[PDB]
Amino acid sequence: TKSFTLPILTISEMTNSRFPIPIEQLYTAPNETNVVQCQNGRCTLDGELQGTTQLLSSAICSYRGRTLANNDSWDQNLLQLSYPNGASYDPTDEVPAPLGTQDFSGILYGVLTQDNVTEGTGEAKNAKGIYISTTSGKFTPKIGSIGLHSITGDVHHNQQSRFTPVGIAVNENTPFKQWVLPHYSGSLALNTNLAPAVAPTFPGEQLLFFRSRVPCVQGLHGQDAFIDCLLPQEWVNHFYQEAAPSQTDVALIRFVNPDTGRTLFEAKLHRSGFITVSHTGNYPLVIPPNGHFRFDSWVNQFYSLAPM
Amino acid sequence: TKSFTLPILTISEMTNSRFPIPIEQLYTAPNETNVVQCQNGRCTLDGELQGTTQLLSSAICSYRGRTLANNDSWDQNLLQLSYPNGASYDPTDEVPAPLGTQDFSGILYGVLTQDNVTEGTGEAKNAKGIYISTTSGKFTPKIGSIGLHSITGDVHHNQQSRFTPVGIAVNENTPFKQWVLPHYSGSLALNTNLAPAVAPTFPGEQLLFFRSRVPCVQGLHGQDAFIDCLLPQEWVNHFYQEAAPSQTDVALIRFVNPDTGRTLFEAKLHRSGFITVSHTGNYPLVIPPNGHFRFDSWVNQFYSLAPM
Repeated sequence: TKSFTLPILTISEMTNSRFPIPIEQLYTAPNETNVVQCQNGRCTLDGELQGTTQLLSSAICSYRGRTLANNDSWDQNLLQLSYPNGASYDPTDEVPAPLGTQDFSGILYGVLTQDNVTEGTGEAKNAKGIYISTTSGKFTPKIGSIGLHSITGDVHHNQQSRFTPVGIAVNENTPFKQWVLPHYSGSLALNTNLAPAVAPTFPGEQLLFFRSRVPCVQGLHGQDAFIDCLLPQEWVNHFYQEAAPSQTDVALIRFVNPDTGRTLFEAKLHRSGFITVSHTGNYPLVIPPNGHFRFDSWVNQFYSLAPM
Repeated sequence: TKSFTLPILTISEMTNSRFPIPIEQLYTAPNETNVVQCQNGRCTLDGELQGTTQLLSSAICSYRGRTLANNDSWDQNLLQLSYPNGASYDPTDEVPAPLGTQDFSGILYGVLTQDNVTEGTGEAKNAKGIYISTTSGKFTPKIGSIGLHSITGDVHHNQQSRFTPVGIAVNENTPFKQWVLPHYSGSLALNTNLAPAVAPTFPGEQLLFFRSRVPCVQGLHGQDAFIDCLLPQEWVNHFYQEAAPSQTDVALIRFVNPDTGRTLFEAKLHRSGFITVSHTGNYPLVIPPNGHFRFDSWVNQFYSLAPM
């Protein structure tokens, strides 16, 4: 059997699998009312991608397609989504939405670029500041269309356009809810083909998250906007490449200080692609910057982790 | 000895190592007057990062630091840099510039985000559209500071800030020159610690590039802006992880169709981290979307490739 492995990376050498920014922290907390069911960054340990997960961090929360004028004060345009190649999106694919589609509720902010303009048009005149809100009835990426609310710049009708994500935004009636999935089909249909929700099931355990601060371009004054993922993008890509057979349901892993060899904590890496630790309460881990994970062994369902 | 390998990735499954966007094409061209000496996406086959190369595509052309008011006409603020991971930047570090610094001459466009603002401040009011020009006298990232030119938004003095790249720009006196390295110390000092320039040394050979179209927010009307890299970011990260010893100075690689194994063409993968092919002239390669490179064997500098 091909041996299971992890890449050797410090946490600042990891990318959030739900937004194209580096990991900053490890964080554990109880689920309490959150249904932890993100659709990006989902991969089994033997290499099966799930949800809307694909391999490129530069495609997470990125969209492209053709703009269409829309008679609405919020979504002045729609984006008719296309694959990177240029073909129209196919809603019959067995996925929740185009791969990389945002998997949090609220407003995604970024920049739309369109047909290039002459230099004399002015500075950054082919850059449009855009809000993509999931509370809009026009957010229907599974059907092949999303709504664009423009803030700066004139969005041209019927031009091949790219959206580059920058951060999130909170306005007066649209909170940022990272654990509330969008309705990928709007009100036409419920979500389909979802990666499963995850939770600790062993006494005393909590999920462990790879945590980043996402830029927030409106609202959340004096507050941190966090985006938490279950696997860094580098682990998704590693498991996809390696496709090592999963020998049990749980891979025992440990986070070590490479200088002293000390185990800072051990953790369960579940075969469906998430981590639990033995802890009770909200806890941003205090860990040395050079620490990294190592794979120990495949364990059974009744392994009791050392408290951390 | 650990065997050298390449990741199993199609070209649309890889990221440009000089700008955070997916690869779109393979492209070969003669060097003619270009000094091909990019500093991002530089890595030896045995895993030694060079130039300004680091591991995260989400850090390429990204900057972070503290803003400082400036009385220049072009740059209303400077950004006092750190490393993209947040580690303090010392100009005495043995690098050309902070890792991920842009390695093309011209204008980089993106969005600065700063301290979060109240909802009532307005839409995208913590998003500033920025030009970072390498021809500005304040582009001195090696010294620890770059100039920020405001287009949209009010850049705040003395705030911790993040710059997210979106594309490039061409104004009336600043062309986009992807093979002219910036002066990382401006006119104050010469460039240091550079990864070497590369060129075909064998008869009938040209460099093979991984090519993307970069968004252009001003200028280049009717034209596509291209950014060409020597190695995909995923190859950089793979060589860094594997650190397989290079048995000779040249690895023979084959671009194959994985279904059957038929070789479409062969190429030389050089020890310092670049590819050559046997071709004369500018040529965007025609390749099936499912093809990928595969390591064949170690050869020398005088292996004669089949023309392609």
